[PDB]
Amino acid sequence: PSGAKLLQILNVRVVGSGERVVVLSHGFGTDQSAWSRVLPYLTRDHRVVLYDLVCAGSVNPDHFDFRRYDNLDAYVDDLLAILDALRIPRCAFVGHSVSAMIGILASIRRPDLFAKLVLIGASPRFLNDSDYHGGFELEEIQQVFDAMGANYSAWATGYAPLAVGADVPAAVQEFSRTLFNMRPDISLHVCQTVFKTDLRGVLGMVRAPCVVVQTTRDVSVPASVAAYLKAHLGGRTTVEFLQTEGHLPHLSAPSLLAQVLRRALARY
Ligand SMILES: *C(O)(O)[C@H](C)[C@@H](O)C=O
Repeated sequence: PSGAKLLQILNVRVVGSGERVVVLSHGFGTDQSAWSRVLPYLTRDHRVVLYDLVCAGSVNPDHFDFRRYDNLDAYVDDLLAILDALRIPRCAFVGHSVSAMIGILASIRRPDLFAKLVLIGASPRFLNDSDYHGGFELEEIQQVFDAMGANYSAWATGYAPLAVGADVPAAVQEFSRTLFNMRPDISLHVCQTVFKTDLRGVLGMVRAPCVVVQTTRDVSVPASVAAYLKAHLGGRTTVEFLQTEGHLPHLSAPSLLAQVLRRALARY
């Protein structure tokens, strides 16, 4: 619905400066504050655009239109509206988890706009299929969805340490803070939307060069998924391995992740 309104509603911030513009797009259970530790490594060299997904706890939940956001294309529309409102013609995009999915879709809709993709904790499909290992079974996610409805607080308390992976208490506390900030119904709806999404068929339509960041264990992304993305993404793709584990390296290992981001965003 907007330039100015949307910029306010989604907490859009532009920091740093440079000819190289970089958009940082957070994942489920967090907001843009997840990038706070890596941000100082980018703002000397880059103009950084940060924003909150509509489902973030830091956005007023009465903006969340359940009908509209029952597919990821609606989230892509927001991203493209923001970039158009800021008059940005070209950028690199760093997306975590659901935002990696959003980045892939957005790079296909507007190949002129996305010069490079950096995908963290990324998967094209979480559910297993005939000759495809996503990491999840239908009955498993059914139980997760039930837990989310029956006792959101208990679910979130259990999930936070598993998502962080490594024993980094401060990161668990931080992810828990934002996860508890999400409205329980919106959280469930986002999860349901993600688990219905299957990007496999469109990966070859991506034209941008892509860096897939792989940690040594991610509860939501089997190791074989990074290799799948490398084999099927349509642009020049590399897989960069972090020497630690987790689904949220920007929270748990920000200095290590920053090394990869600086190298990936050097030229595009
Ligand atoms: C991500 O966390 O956004 C991802 C889609 C997966 O974690 C589940 O939603």
